[PDB]
Amino acid sequence: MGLFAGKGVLVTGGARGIGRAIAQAFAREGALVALCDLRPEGKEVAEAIGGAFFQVDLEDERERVRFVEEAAYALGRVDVLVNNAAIAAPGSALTVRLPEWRRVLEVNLTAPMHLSALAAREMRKPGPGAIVNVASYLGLFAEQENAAYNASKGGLVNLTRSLALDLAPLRIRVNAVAPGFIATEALLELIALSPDPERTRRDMEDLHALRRLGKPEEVAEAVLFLASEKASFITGAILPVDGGLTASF
Amino acid sequence: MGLFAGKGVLVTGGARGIGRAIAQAFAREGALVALCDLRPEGKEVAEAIGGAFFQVDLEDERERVRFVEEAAYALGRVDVLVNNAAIAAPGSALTVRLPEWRRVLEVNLTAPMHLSALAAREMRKPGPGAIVNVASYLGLFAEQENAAYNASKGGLVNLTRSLALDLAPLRIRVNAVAPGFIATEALLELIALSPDPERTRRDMEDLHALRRLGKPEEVAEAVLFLASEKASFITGAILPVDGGLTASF
Amino acid sequence: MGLFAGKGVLVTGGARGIGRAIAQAFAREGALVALCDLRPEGKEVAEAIGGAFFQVDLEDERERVRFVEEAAYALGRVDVLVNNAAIAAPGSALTVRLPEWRRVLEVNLTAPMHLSALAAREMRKPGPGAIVNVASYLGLFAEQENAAYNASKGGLVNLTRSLALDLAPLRIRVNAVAPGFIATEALLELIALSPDPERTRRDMEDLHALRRLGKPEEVAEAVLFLASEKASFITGAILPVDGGLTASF
Amino acid sequence: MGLFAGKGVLVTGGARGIGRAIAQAFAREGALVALCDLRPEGKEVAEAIGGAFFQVDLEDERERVRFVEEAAYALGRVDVLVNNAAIAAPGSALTVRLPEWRRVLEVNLTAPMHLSALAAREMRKPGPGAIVNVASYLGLFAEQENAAYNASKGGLVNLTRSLALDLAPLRIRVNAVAPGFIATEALLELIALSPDPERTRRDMEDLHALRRLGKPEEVAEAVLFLASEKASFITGAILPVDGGLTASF
Repeated sequence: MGLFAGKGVLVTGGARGIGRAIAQAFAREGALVALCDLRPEGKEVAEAIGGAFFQVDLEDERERVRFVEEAAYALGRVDVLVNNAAIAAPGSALTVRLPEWRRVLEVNLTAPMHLSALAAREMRKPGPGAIVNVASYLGLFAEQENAAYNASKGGLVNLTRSLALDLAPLRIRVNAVAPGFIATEALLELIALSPDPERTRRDMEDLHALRRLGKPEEVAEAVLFLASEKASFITGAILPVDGGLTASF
Repeated sequence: MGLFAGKGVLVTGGARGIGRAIAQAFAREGALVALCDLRPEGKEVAEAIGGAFFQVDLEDERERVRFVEEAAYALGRVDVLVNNAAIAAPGSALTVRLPEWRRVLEVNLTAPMHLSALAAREMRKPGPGAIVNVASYLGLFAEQENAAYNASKGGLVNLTRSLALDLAPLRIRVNAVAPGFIATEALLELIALSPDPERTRRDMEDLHALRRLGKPEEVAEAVLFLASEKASFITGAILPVDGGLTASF
Repeated sequence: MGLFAGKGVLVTGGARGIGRAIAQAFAREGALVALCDLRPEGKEVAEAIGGAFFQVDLEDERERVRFVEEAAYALGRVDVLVNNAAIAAPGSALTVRLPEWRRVLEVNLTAPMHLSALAAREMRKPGPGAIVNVASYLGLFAEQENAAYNASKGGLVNLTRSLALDLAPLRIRVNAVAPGFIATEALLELIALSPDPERTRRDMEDLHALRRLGKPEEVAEAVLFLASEKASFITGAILPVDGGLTASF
Repeated sequence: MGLFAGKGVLVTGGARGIGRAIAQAFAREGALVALCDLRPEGKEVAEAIGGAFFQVDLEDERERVRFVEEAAYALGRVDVLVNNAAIAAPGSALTVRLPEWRRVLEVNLTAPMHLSALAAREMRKPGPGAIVNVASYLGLFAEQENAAYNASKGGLVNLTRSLALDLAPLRIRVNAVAPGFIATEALLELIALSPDPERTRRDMEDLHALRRLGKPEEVAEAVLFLASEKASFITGAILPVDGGLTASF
């Protein structure tokens, strides 16, 4: 019935973008998908693929304990966690507000650590488990006026390595993908509202060796590969999905 | 009938180890596999999988032009090249002989560049192409008494990025895998002939988060993934297949 | 006279180890050094070098605003900040407590961001400024049972790049050092309390190409260099001071 | 007297650019400088700083043995080697000619290995020694139509780590600098001969956080630092001198 047939898969930020594409990809391969999101529209994504939805605020450590226990119950097992949900807070260190900074770290860095520990305790039961963290090229490099995101993704990259060492004894592999510019609704809104939308999109495309935006589907393929038993000797790895963006200037 | 159904796939060093496992993996997914090797036993690997064999010395620029022309003829098309063949010359810069050094660079660095140029001209004809270079953790770091291999693999890593930029216009993706310790015949011979074979193997295992050697099969799975259209937005990437080796100390 | 003659230098964690060595190094080159620490013995380090001491808890955002204002007042200018102070919370993601994790992030990642913003506002006045962050090889890799430190140092590395981009317009350079194992009092306490102290120290030494522990003085030399106008075209750099530790396995 | 007072320093490509700036910097700190170059104007650089000149073609293994023996004779000791001389061959893997590629590897990768081995045998005599390799951001990344330079600099970076491990036992430290765009005569000629010279220079400047070209002098400061006893716990390091170029896109 497919590559993830009867496997329990948790996916954060599953309502839109890469998260939705990942939930869809796992369902297509016969996974029992539990997805969470702040946005209530997440309900319709889970309905559409035959999986479970949970309205969660990942900023809240109690809401995170809740999400994993209820998802494990709903699916009957946990085999894969995908930490995909992230927020940003615009500004340099000069301009960013401390409470905004602290919120971005909680969601982007603390929540993935917490959830990996919770999900790991469930993965012990059956055969092997796997965690995939969705970072960004903006974990390996910086852009202007985005300190909180750069810092949190840097942390997420080294947390991926830490979790790989610590959870190998429990037969759990942990890897990350680092996407380039992906044509999600949010990036299309940003381009659309720029002064010269076509010039903006051309400038973004030109940064990639492949001279085009990524598709959420293309990120999900990498995630499926890294969560799969085909990747049985891959742990601690940070895999760019950026059409050549980080190979040049 | 499979993921590489009717595709022409060239594989260097295909007689044993990772190369054999890669040739086998592609054939299993319905590829027309042409494999080359110095070793004449390569004949029996090609017979066994229903592919073409060519006895080639990659040190020779004429033997490399020959291999690609004959393979393209035999298969009728070229879609994927795997640069897997490599040699080493024991010694630091102090102890290595210049002709030995120059030979290692020719095979490990010049040959992959040459072969990528030859195979690329054939990939233009039909739909899209892909190249996968098999490096080593010893391209991103050094070990003692192995200067030629460290240098050539360093070159191979940055050649992978160069080829990704330069061949994107021809709809060709180029990535590398960086294996950890893989239980090939050669590594098992080395362990077996060490004074305390079990102590040697335990020390090698202990360097990896997964506390075991890799299997050639597990490297091939990464190669298939990176050569496949599932990896359609991955180019310029170096993917470790090292069970956590490069994530820790 | 000297290289930092009449310059105001802020140094966190200045009472012992690398911090003390940095405060001493700057003073030796004629700097007005303001150092903070929780430890009251910091007083004797400042007295000894002719600089200012402040007992500060960097966990507290008000105590951080206080430290920079009072230091700027005491010295009459700010030219250099060194973010050296750091804490750990032992444990994997499985075993670490959330409030401990959050505290390590506040001190190791939030405090350096905050302090860089505060010190930057003072650096505007005279000519150019510089910030140096003291990370660790444990920002670029992981060790077992140290998730909070690994994550926070990963963040510190990418924060260094973010600050370099954001503050370059204000003529402020921002770099980090990534030390190997340094023979500070804290590391000597850890060795001393291990079951076989000499076996522990030999194992640590053997991980470095130089087969010895670093000296706090040797880290301070890197910090002075990176804070100096000799480094006038170096910003965004993470400079290992690890005697070859991260060049091999 | 200065920091390199009475020390013998070998510098390749010393006639112009970074090489000249390095030879000048070492002499200023009281070094006995032997510099080589193809260009006979090298004579006037050596005269000007009170050092030795040798007309050498580094492509020739005999001319390299010659250079080290004669320099060691002229200076009476060898303490420091700087591998700075490098060539390029324009073209992708598609477009570059094999003999051109092989020449670039010989000069950029084989010559530095050879010279490091020769100089190391001289460094045994007195106390400690140091080698500094001048790479480029184009050793850690690629640009279009520059395969031979990208590959050779990739090799130079990993050769630096290899030499650091292999030569640490002989009390020899080995590091590299990776410069950004440096305003040498050659880069200024290239800008000057472009259609819109100011637009060309602005685009180059805009790639660096500091939004300006580097000065040869600023690379030389890094080289002196890394060759100096201030860097006594720095070996195997690749230090970018790129005004933040490799920290963003």
